[PDB]
Amino acid sequence: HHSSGLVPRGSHSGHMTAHTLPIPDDISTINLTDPRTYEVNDLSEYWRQLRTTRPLYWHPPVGDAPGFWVVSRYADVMALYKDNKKLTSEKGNVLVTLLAGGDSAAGKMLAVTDGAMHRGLRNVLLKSFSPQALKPIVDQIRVNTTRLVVDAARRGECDFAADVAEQIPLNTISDLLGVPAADREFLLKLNKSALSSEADQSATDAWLARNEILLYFSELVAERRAKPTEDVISVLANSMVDGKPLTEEVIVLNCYSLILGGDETSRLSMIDSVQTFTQYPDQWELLRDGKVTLESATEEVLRWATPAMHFGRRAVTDMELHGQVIAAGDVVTLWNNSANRDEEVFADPYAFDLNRSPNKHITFGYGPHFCLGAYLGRAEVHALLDALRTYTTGFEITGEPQRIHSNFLTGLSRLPVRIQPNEAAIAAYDSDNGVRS
Ligand code: HEM
Repeated sequence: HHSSGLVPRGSHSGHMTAHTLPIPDDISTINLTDPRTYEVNDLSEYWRQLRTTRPLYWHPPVGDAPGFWVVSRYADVMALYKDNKKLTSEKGNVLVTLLAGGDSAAGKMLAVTDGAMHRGLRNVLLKSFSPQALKPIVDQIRVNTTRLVVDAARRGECDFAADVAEQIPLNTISDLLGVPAADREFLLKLNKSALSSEADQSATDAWLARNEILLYFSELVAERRAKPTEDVISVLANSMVDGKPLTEEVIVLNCYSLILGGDETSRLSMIDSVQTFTQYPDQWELLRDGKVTLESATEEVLRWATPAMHFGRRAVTDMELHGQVIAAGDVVTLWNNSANRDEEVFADPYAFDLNRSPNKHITFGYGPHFCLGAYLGRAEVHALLDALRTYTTGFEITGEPQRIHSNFLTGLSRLPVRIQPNEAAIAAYDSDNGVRS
């Protein structure tokens, strides 16, 4: 097929804002560094061509940027994530930094640090991220998510992104950091301008906002040194690693990295689930009516959404893969989106199947840098699915969804929907007789 429908033909809604996308088959015509590529193409045939004929692919130089390896198979993606000896994240872990020749947070922030410092940081954070420790946070995810979904169902017409998804990950992360309730709005506005969101003034506002967030975290550090708590900021502030306390910069940058890593990806996954349910209403029905577990459904939403399309590395030494040499210094990119559609691992990979088993998707990565927040990411999706299945009977697209613009992340920033409330469920929620969520 030359083209594909953006909106599946079986969709229950969204048909009035459907558009077709080309399905490119000529590898040479695709520039992976261009964010527009991901919005103007259905890359399904492209990734299949790479997996089957060029599993290690040298993407050419674009502009002043170097070429880079593209790794498309699940087995190879998994194998390369595992190796932080011959590969490093210390020159950046995504295209923008990799192609720039580095990341100024290298050696300090988890995602761009390897060796003893990386293990030391992960080690200091282990207790904080245990399911036992995260129980109060998970409890509050349920309460918060239920409240948002109920309120949205009550109103009918909303933007699922702004009215539900936006208002969950930063609260989760704020709980985790120990950010006071009073500062969460304050923090929310900074985070929004710190990511893009466009021009000169937008780029200027982004770096200013990031700088203000680090300053604020620096203030909380100073408080937690004077008066320790059990939150992540305190843990980082009061820890030592290999005989030394962490520098102010290291603590603040890793606090921030929880927002960087957890906020947008969690939102994108949740937003994706709603669009996907309108596209595959049979799957929605299975979820709503209790015919698949939340656990199984959560994993398939994660595999389907794969919001972080790629992560990358740089070769420390020469390595061989597929009868080819990756040279010391070469950029290497690992495509999770392709891995999560690899038919060699996932039967019928373009089938959205809530009861999919097995489902060892690679949405959270693998190896030493495996997503620090994976348990929380899953809990947010799990809580959303539970809220949707309990308090709504269904929902429809009521306007055109808007894509984010990235060569790294993929998904929606806006999703206009009308939600059909489960009236009986909401009545019991509202009832004055002692049961909420
Ligand atoms: C569905 C949502 C999420 C997705 C798709 C996602 C994806 C990923 C992936 C693929 C990695 C590995 C990066 C690499 O190898 O370079 C990663 C790392 C990381 N994630 Fe997530 N993540 C999610 C949620 C979260 C949340 C909620 C948090 C915060 C609590 C978080 C914090 C981090 C941190 C700090 C790292 C770096 C860990 C390290 O380098 O050792 N993530 N994430």
